[PDB]
Amino acid sequence: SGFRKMAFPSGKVEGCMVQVTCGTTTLNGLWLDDVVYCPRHVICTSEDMLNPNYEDLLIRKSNHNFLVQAGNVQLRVIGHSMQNCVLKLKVDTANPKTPKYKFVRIQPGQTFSVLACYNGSPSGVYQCAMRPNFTIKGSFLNGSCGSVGFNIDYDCVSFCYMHHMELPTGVHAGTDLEGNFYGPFVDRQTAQAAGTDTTITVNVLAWLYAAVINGDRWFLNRFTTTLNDFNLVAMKYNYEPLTQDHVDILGPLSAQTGIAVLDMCASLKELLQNGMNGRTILGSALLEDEFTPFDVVRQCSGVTF
Amino acid sequence: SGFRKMAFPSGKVEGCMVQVTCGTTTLNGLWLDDVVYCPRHVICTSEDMLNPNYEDLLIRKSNHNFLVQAGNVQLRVIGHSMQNCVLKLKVDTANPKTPKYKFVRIQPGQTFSVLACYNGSPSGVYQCAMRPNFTIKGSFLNGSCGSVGFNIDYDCVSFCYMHHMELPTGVHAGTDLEGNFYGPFVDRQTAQAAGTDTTITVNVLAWLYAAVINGDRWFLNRFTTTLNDFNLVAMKYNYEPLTQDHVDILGPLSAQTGIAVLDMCASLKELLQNGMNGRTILGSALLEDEFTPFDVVRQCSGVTF
Ligand SMILES: *C(=N)[C@@H]1C[C@H]2C[C@H](NC2=O)C(=O)NCC(C)(C)[C@H](NC(=O)OCc2ccccc2)C(=O)N2C[C@H]3[C@@H]([C@H]2C(=O)N1)C3(C)C
Ligand SMILES: *C(=N)[C@@H]1C[C@H]2C[C@H](NC2=O)C(=O)NCC(C)(C)[C@H](NC(=O)OCc2ccccc2)C(=O)N2C[C@H]3[C@@H]([C@H]2C(=O)N1)C3(C)C
Repeated sequence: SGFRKMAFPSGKVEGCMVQVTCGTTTLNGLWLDDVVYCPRHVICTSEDMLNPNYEDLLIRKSNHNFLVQAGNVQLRVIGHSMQNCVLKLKVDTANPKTPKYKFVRIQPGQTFSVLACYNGSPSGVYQCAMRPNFTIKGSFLNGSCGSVGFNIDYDCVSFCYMHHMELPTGVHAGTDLEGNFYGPFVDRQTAQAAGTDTTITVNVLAWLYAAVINGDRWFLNRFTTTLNDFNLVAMKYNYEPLTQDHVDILGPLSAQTGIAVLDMCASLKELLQNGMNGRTILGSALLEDEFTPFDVVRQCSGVTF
Repeated sequence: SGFRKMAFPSGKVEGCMVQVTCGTTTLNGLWLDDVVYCPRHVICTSEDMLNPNYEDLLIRKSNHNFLVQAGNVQLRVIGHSMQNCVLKLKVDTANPKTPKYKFVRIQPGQTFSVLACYNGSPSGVYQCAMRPNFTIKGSFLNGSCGSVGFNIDYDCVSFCYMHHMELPTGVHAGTDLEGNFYGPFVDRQTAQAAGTDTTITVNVLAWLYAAVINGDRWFLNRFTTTLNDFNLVAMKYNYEPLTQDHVDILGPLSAQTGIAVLDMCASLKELLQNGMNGRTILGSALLEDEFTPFDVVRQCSGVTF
């Protein structure tokens, strides 16, 4: 037993990380087959970043201006192109460590692992959620851009995130691997602000199911509710509305525990209205919303890759 | 910015994981050079585990009784021996993926990454502390034993933990890689209990320094204290006594922030006596003690491997 915020094993992604330098700017790239994907702001001077014209800036860049290094060894760049907010650098060598992979654009409320990198070298791994407001709560410094987020389904790596920037509240914005931002963010150093940080209601319920599976049971009550009744409470606390689709996704955890989703909603309602009275659930003194139903089942059943 | 519970990249360890079966029992092993290390209770029937005589049980086991599988391929066992609570299986092939490695017995209050495995296959990665009471708060199911804990110093993997068992409170006990338990635990299914779960005081202070570095500053106060004065408060709250050695280890974080360790102790004292008044620090509503000073510096400076 026990329940931890748990990342995917990072080895398959570590083998894809490279360093990309253009002029004096160095960040990370992802090497898959004969392509290196990296944030297009590698071509910018610090000054360019205030108001960049990326197409105009790219005119001045040739293949040889892109220095790509895989550990200690230089890759030869034989082509380049911009797709949305990412550059694709064609190199003369297919990455021999390329795993089975897909590009996916994840939905808000889904989780993924981040392999934080600097100079093409991995620093660490942690789990994040795509928040309803299309930000993530990461850990990123100067040089981290091009660090990616991913999921693994047995042998297949689904890349869903590439790191580009930080907003106030120290939250993080970036793109899918087609270079399209999550949310309304742009890759320019100008005032941008995150919207309301809504709580992922279905994830809080999944985590309450994890707590029950682990014998943390004190918050189970004698009450039930309805979707509409619960949602009137959700709304006051900036929780996402719960739908029948959410109830259906919680079906495995409801079946394993014998607790109806609406009974668990009645427990959640009491926790939102009364707080936790200085008690903990799975060692937390707040309600956790960065575990998906699938994360709880994966962790509680010991699914491997 | 941002501050996350962050594991080491797991790739170097993933390449060392194998499956070990003896009779009907399957667990994980660690393959380094031509040796596979695994928990000795692989040789036990469920019934044996109530009161095992490991030397007597091992008489009945030969090299061929140890089925070792590295992904899909069988390793040939050419020798076996018991060292404390681990078996060492000599195989006819040196692991071609062996990293630069050391075995270290960590001190209580130090952190490490766990690569949770089942059937020799990685499930996930998370960060743990060796708690003062010589347990860890992990996430382990049936089949997880032989999962290891480690640190990386640039290219060198320091293995410090091998998973053996679960105690009440759903906490975890195991050995160093010489097969010596942390704490007084034995590898027998008989009533054993964890001692008092003391808080790692130096780690809480390190995390308060991380919060300041991140602009979470509300808890800084107008007060200072002394070691002896602070420690009279520590003791009531089951905090480890703070020593000058702890103060010296916090020197980098004190110097970076300009906040004297004793001033931060005065802030900690107010938080212990008054609580957090429903406020958060780095998104937590409790004081976090599983980041070491070195973890905070590593994360806040972007150290790579
Ligand atoms: C990638 N290597 C880098 C990522 C990190 C820099 C650091 N945290 C990161 O995630 C950080 O301090 N980032 C904040 C700054 C100001 C540097 C901007 N953010 C930004 O401009 O957001 C809009 C804003 C502007 C002014 C005030 C408030 C909000 C930032 O992250 N970046 C500016 C520049 C690149 C990016 C960056 O440094 N990425 C791009 C957006 C092109
Ligand atoms: C390794 N494959 C396995 C690890 C896991 C089993 C699971 N969690 C684990 O970490 C679990 O439920 N473990 C608890 C049980 C009861 C199975 C024992 N713990 C134990 O005996 O602790 C002492 C105790 C006895 C009775 C009541 C209270 C405490 C346990 O973990 N194991 C029994 C047997 C191996 C180990 C195990 O299953 N490891 C060994 C200790 C030889």
